[PDB]
Amino acid sequence: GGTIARTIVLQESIGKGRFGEVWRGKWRGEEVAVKIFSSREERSWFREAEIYQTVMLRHENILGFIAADNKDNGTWTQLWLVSDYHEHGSLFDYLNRYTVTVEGMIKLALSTASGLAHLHMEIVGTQGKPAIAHRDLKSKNILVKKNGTCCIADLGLAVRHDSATDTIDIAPNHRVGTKRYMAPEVLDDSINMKHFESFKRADIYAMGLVFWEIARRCSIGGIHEDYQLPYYDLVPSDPSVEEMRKVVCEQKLRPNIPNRWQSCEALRVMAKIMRECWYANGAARLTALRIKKTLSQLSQQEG
Ligand SMILES: COc1cc(Nc2cc(Oc3cc(C)c(C)nc3-c3ccccn3)ccn2)cc(OC)c1OC
Repeated sequence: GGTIARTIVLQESIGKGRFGEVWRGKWRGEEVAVKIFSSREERSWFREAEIYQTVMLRHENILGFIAADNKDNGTWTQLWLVSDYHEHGSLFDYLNRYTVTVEGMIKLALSTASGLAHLHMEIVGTQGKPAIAHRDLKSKNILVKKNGTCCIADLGLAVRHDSATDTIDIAPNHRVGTKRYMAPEVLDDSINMKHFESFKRADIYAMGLVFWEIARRCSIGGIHEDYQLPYYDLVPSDPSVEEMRKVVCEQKLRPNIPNRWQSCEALRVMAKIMRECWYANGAARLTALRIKKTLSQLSQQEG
């Protein structure tokens, strides 16, 4: 019989994502994470399975994928994905619970950037890894490991690019992700989806917002900000595309950068990265690799 789902015991409900539902389970004397889909959610199950099985995808800052499988209880079939389990949960949860040191901030930011750089980067060869854009990067889709570093998850909306033929593997729809984190060009539909760089640039804008969430929680001399989502001060809790568009495209506002961040070199560098992720024109934004290089340079200097 099968070696995966058949041999796993579910222990704890984690919650519902975009599709399916997450659980903590036990496999071969080890805790694992399981995402369970119904039969009518096969398209979303297969697609996430497909992205995670991409050659050369594994990276310390991407969720470690174990397997896709199904399980029959005798009445209905469940479609399963199985991965590493991370006890701390999402970066959103982590930042609500805790403040971080300067070192902690740099580890969380650098690990996020490194994960995104890996997704984004095409690797040549027989084991040819295409460039991959996430399309729904947010603090709730980044997990925090026990070592205080991040890994990116929720790859079901991702798109993959073949540079030789300049083709994307699926036909992309507009505005598929979380409205709050959508780039200006996504919000106003001006994004050119026949230009794969556009998807990478939209991811970068979203990472900038995530960086802002982290920096708020960096505590120096006991001084820090409360946890907030980006645009907490300007839109409703579950904002529409029009509400986001009015703030981000028309009024041209971005999350507020405190002046107390000027007083610290680490926060000064992070603040600069955010601004350079937040330009309305995606072509002006930093790349994930450049951000990784900068934070790696900063990480060396700090400790
Ligand atoms: C204890 O509270 C939380 C724990 C975790 N841990 C966790 C969750 C995971 O979920 C996934 C599992 C699988 C197999 C796949 C394909 N994806 C995910 C996933 C994770 C995040 C976003 C989207 N998909 C994987 C590893 N560790 C997570 C929590 O929230 C996300 C917790 O708080 C509810």
